[PDB]
Amino acid sequence: VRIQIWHQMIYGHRQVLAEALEKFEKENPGITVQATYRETEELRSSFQSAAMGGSGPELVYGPSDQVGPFATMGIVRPLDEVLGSDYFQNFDPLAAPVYDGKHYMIGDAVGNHLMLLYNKKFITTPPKNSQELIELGKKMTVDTNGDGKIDRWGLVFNYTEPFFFAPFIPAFGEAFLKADGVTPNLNTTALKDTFQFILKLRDQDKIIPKECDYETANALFKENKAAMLINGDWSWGDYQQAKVDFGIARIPMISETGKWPSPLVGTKGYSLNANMKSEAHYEAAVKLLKYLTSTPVQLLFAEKVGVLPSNLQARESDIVKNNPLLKISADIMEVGTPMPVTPEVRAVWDSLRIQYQKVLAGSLQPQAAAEQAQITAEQQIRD
Ligand SMILES: OC[C@H]1O[C@H](O[C@H]2[C@H](O)[C@@H](O)[C@@H](O[C@H]3[C@H](O)[C@@H](O)[C@@H](O)O[C@@H]3CO)O[C@@H]2CO)[C@H](O)[C@@H](O)[C@@H]1O
Ligand SMILES: [Pt+2]
Ligand SMILES: [Pt+2]
Ligand SMILES: [Pt+2]
Ligand SMILES: [Pt+2]
Ligand SMILES: [Pt+2]
Repeated sequence: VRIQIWHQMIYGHRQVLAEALEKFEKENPGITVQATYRETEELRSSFQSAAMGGSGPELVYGPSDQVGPFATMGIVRPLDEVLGSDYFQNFDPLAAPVYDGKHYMIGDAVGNHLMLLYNKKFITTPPKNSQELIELGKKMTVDTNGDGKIDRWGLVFNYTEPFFFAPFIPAFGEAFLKADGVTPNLNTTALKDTFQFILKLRDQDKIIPKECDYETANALFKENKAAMLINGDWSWGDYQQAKVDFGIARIPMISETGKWPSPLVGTKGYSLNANMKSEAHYEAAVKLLKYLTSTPVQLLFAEKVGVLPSNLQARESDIVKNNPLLKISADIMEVGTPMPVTPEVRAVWDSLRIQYQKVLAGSLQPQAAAEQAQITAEQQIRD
């Protein structure tokens, strides 16, 4: 039997997946696995389309907020009866977020959180607040030839993508989701102020590039052309392989409010397709799911890309205890908030991306964009 896993794992993590899958096939004659990478957004939409069309991979792996849409569309299986209740108590609850009273996902790590990264070639002591961040960022933005072309940037990040400006929203005021976990809270001063804060970094302080997608920020940091970066724990392994001597820190506190930007903390994990071609495909998928969440595989990731296992006993390993990032990483997660997973969050992300793209393109003022983010999110939820 040949089964499939579709995932959104970055280079360093999918290298580890390949090693784990090679061992799985060696230990399970009769089962082979086809893995397919899709970027996070395309993974969600392509899994939804394939599974609604009656097909799709046996296993799908991605961020925990895909639980809401996948579960409400009936395209993934509840895992409680598959794995048993005693299974889930062995993991950090952040790795198995509950939705509608059931477990639809089990993650192999905990984190998925954004932070400040800094290149120790340039910075030894990271900024602790936004005023320091801007002052240092200006000193670290340099045009060697005085030709208007910037050679090194003070700060880079994928600031068009809503995940990357989400931490600032609660530091400027209200969270972007109300307490009920389903009502958008986007027509707020906090979102307007977040929009304006990043516009100021780009256009007034001029410490971030005018165009900076994920790969551009990634390359600039690897190439010693960005002193500071905002990125997630999924990126640690690839900067280590690229021989960047980096430190990590909280995204700096907003000076005007005294509040730490709050990263979303959660997991990326496995779900089982409601569609299974046969009993043999299902049994093989369950075997693979148990293997890829087993402590030997979690510690392989912990060893090679430096992330925190979801299994609680696995955290007693020397691999975890001796990782110099994990203590500061815990201090970063301490001011985070849990990733919401209800389907309403999907409407929030999609509305935020549409509106901030228009702001950054210069056609919509920040206040109007926050107002229309709320209206559009509510309409998408109604639909
Ligand atoms: O911006 C809205 C978007 O936010 C969330 O997506 C983030 C993922 O949760 C997060 O893991 C990260 O994705 C990275 C992958 O984990 C990594 O393997 C590699 O592929 O780089 C990715 C970043 O480029 O960042 C994304 C945001 O880009 C949320 O889960 C989404 O549902 C939401 O649409
Ligand atoms: Pt939806
Ligand atoms: Pt659907
Ligand atoms: Pt401070
Ligand atoms: Pt927490
Ligand atoms: Pt929905």
